[PDB]
Amino acid sequence: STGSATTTPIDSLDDAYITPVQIGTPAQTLNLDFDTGSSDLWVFSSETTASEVDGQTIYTPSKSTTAKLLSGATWSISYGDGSSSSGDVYTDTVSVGGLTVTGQAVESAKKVSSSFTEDSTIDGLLGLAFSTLNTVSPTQQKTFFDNAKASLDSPVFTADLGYHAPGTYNFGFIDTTAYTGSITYTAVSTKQGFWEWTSTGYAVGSGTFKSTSIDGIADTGTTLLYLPATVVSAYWAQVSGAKSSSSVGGYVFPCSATLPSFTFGVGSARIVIPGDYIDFGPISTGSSSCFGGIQSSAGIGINIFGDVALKAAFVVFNGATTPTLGFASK
Repeated sequence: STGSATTTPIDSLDDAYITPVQIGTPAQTLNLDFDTGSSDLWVFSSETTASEVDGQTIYTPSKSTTAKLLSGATWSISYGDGSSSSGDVYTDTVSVGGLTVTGQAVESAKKVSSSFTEDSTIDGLLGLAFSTLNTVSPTQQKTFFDNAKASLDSPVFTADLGYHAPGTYNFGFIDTTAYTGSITYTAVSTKQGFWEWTSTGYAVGSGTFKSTSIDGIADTGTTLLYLPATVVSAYWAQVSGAKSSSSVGGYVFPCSATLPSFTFGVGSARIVIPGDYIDFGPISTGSSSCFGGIQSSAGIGINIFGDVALKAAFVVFNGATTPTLGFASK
């Protein structure tokens, strides 16, 4: 089997992407944030504290003839940005772009943190990291991909995120029309539960490529590109007036600037992030200070190839017995 679904930016900055997901019988369609940096499929629901729901579409398990309470199971998750959610668990039928999994753990939120409430466009998350990170207790649950894998034509999914435009998540096949040139595959460590890999270096603008190993994660659920402070300083030094602002929380730059591109290595291949992808606009409405899309990972404890990087590529998440990641230009 295969599946194919369009993923759409939630706003004009590509802060996140939402993908429609069918849950239950009859189908209830919720718009979920596909997150290769976590492993829980959780939703706003009829069980979510009412004051914490503000515009989201909710899953109502009592209206699904295929929903079953997973007795005794609870979940609780905290994300790198300080947001969180928790609740109980149902199993139900879940379909993405025509690909159906029966008995998928659907984690129903009883509580969500303010950042989730405040984002009316995101009805929940669909985790696509390794199932070892799943938070359900006392019986850990599998991701949608893990459950689908054996049925897929090939044990892969691909992320093709758009810049200020829709893109695509495919399951079970590689669309050879969706990228240019060849796909370069690189090794993955699953030791921390992430799609963790090592970039071979970087360049800033038309500058020379610096060969240096950068361990990090391919994370569709993180907006920005978080890299070592040395790398990030080298980038922003090429933008007149750019500076790190402790008050704002990262590098800012004059909105009048033209940003250089940023290249990252994948083996001997190179992915070029155009400068415009690195612009996250005014820090506050009407400001002439703009927020940068490349930020330091210092104090995160891990480098993160988030949407800024991934949307410059066609990305293969290969869930074969030995997982790998592939990147192509597009």
